[PDB]
Amino acid sequence: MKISVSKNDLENALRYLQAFLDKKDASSIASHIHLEVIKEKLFLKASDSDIGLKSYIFTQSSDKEGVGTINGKKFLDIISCLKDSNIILETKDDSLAIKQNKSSFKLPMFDADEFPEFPVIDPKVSIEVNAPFLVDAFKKIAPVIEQELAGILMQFDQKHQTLSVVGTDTKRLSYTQLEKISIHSTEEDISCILPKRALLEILKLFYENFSFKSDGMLAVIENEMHTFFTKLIDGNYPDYQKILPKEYISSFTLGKEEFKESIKLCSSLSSTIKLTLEKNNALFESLDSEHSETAKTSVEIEKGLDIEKAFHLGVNAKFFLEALNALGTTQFVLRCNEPSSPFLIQESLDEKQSHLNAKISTLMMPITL
Amino acid sequence: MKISVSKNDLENALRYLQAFLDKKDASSIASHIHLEVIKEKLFLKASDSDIGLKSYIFTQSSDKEGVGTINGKKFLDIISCLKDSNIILETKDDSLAIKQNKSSFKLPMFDADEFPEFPVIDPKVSIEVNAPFLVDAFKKIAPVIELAGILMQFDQKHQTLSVVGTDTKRLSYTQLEKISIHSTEEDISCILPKRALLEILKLFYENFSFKSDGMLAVIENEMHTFFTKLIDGNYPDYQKILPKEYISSFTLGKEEFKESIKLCSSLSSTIKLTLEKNNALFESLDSEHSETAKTSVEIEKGLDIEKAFHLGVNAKFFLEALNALGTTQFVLRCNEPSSPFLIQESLDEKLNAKISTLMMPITL
Ligand SMILES: O=C1Nc2ccc(Cl)cc2C1=O
Repeated sequence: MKISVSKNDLENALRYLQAFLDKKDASSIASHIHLEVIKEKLFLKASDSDIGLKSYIFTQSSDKEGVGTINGKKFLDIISCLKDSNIILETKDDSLAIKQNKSSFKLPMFDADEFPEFPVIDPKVSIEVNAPFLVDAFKKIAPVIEQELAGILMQFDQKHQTLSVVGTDTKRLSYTQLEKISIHSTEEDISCILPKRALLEILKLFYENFSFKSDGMLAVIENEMHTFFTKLIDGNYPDYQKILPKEYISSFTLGKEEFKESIKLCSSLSSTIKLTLEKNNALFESLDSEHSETAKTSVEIEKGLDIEKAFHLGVNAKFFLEALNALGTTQFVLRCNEPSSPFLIQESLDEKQSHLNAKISTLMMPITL
Repeated sequence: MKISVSKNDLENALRYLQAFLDKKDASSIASHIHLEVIKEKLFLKASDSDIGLKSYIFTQSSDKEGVGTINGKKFLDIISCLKDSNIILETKDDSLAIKQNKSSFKLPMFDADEFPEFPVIDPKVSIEVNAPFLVDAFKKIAPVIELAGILMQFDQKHQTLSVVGTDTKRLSYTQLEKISIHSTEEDISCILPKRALLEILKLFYENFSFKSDGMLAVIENEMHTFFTKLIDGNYPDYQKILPKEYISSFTLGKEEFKESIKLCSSLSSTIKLTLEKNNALFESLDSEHSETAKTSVEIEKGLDIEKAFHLGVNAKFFLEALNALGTTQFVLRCNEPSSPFLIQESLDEKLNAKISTLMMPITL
């Protein structure tokens, strides 16, 4: 192998690969990046049986094609320290030479045959995502997922052209339903579970104009510059639809940002808050605070709510905050039944259709008293 | 007690006090700040045997004077979540109420009598510092740190304050001149602990005073008084270590040298410098088998060398010695490759401090 490349492109490509390397054992091939020059491109790839990324960059020149490997951290450490000029990369037997002008590096390669093979799939399901809504869905739901519940659910119904995205731990549950989606599939209904680990990586890599394919065991995401894959978590996600209350007794439209501030404020002294809703006021009190410690605040509700009898509700503070951080609206709807039954946080006008973005609703279990 | 205060002012004061609290045990007074309203001021104080800080802010209203205590962390957590509005602080039993419009809080106070008294000194030495040179010296020497502190040695005769830090493999020092030292002995030496040095960097820039009996340092500006205990006796004479003369002295590019070193130190802790008439060459030294990093830069202004001077140097030490300099060039003063060498500013013989560093080389 012998080529010259741009430093900015090489660097950028290297930063994204870092997260796919087991960097601690530098004597394992799991710490190395796989290189290959075909035609006027350098392909860079880091992977294991479980997750992977393949990228490419273009060459200024390409005297000689071939394969190689290199420690990912070192290679990035060296490249990030260089000037903004061409880097000559060039194999010397079992070593990779890097060169830029007066600077000269040699690094040992491993056997490129040991590098795990980058899988190809026969998709059962495939979509083209040409807007931010899916990654918007991932980003807003991720916080509820603890690393089958250890992942995000993507549920495809071809019949109805809907993709459902759902996360949960024991205590809360966020979902969204992306309607009007061009689902190409070999069944009418199929469910993939992406690990949290992969979810996070997807957020760093993709936004819109990518394809998502799966064969029911691996997912492969792809755009012009990248191909990423992950193993799926085998199993059955619980039926989320079963858990949702059928109807809600009460439905309150409230100030997102006033509620965040008042919650953050009480939660300075507690993990849980007592919410009191009245006609024209909301009251927040610290709940599980120590003997002798107390926080209280309130906000005016100018457009009166429909109650006579004042509604009280114990909530976990962080959950409630995170449910409000998943909404794009200035106001939110709180839907409840009994103070000890689950309640729901969702956007103002959540039934309305959105082009660019996902609308996440969160169902939460309250705290007693 | 009972008062109102500006939120920003209070927040600011609480932030500086955080470092003087043991926060892990909320049930100990060490997690608390001492409060006191006298006149139109609120005094806040966090201290122990070892170190302490006392601050004040002005009150917007006063009403009842007295004293109190409060958990510092919880106080800062509460305050930083309020509007910019004025805040009422009012005792109420053995509890402090905090109030801002619709928001109100209560926190338990402890007995203000268990709080250690803030010490006063009969000063053996004292100086007024109306320029940033001292803190500049402190920031520059801190990275290299009896020898667990920074030395301040006052020579009343010569009107000089020497600041010295070392870890046995390198030594950094400055001698600050033309300093109006007031003391009652001839040559006094205070050793400040690292913890104290760090806190000082956060509090003081210029227009403060520094005073010490031979046991505590107290430092004081318009908003604050800080103290720390000194480290007890016998800082080695750094002057004993300095070479008398140096064989070679080379003026060299600081930034070219940093880059070339960072770059080589990607594969090792140590580097082989080679100097020639018109080039400097850098090579990773203790890199693992078959890893290699070389680079070089041109020296347009020829160095006085017949044949190549080789010197093994510790990459991070050499970097921090260059980071401690304020000039675009630096001077490297050398004897034999096996004996210590000196890094200092170009035009070091002369607002700021100029720190020189002496380092032990690496063999082969
Ligand atoms: O997120 C949730 N997980 C649950 C499991 C059982 C019941 Cl009854 C409610 C919930 C939630 O809100």
